[PDB]
Amino acid sequence: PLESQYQVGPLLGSGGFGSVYSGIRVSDNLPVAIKHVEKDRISDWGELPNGTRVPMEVVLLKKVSSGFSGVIRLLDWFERPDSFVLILERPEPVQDLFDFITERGALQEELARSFFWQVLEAVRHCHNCGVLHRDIKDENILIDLNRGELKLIDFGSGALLKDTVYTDFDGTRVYSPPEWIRYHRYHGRSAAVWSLGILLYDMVCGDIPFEHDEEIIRGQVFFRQRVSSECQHLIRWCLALRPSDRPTFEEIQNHPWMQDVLLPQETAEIHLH
Ligand SMILES: Nc1ncc(-c2ccc3n[nH]c(-c4cnc5ccccc5c4)c3c2)s1
Repeated sequence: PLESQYQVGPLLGSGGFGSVYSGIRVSDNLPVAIKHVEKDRISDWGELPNGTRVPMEVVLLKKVSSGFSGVIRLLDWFERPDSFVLILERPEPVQDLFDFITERGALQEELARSFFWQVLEAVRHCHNCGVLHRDIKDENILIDLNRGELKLIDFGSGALLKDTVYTDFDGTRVYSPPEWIRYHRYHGRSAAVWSLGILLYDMVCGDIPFEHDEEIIRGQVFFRQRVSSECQHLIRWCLALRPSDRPTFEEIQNHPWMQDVLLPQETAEIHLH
């Protein structure tokens, strides 16, 4: 079933997310990525319309799979005796945002604006479709270098979006908000906005702002690179200590620092080609 349809290539990487291989769809040569997840490592299960018991990750990906290219598309999946296999699209050439920032150091504001805008559009898309990622960070964002388009990956820490409190969290700690650190409680939207502030700081400073719990709780942001005041203000706003003081997605995208964003294609021509 999986054997003849996909020709398997090298290992792209592995972690809490599982093991992901480069691959090619045999019928039409399409570039793909092939992700294996062991059943024993999955603590979070869900259910399709079908009533079939799958990993929540699969539920979340199917709910967001549509014309929109800001989220990695699930092309197919398969169950095996001890694992699930996911076939995802693979842009070529591609690089993850963590590697891209490591190579360049801090990004120019114009490039950070375009990237961040695209992450925002993509997270809004997820929220629209009832999905909360819960692990927004540079390693979970791929750059299609030709088109200048970003894609969210790794929905393995995600959840159905809801308006009531969350008391579980298995995403990345240094991107998690102070209310989680202190009370093991958070709400979806406001926690997401906090991770987005961490991500934006990361883009423009070349590194995340907080390491330890106490830095997160104190929430004092020091800028290690030259960053415009508008951007500093947006960042500080997203990282407000009280959840209710954080901006909505609308307020972020109406922020003065976010005006006049480049198109993705313009972004590739100026900064990636
Ligand atoms: N940790 C991960 N979970 C899913 C991942 C994933 C999913 C779909 C992908 N399409 N293309 C890639 C990918 C990612 N990183 C690369 C790094 C170098 C070269 C090619 C790459 C392709 C995907 C990775 S990575």
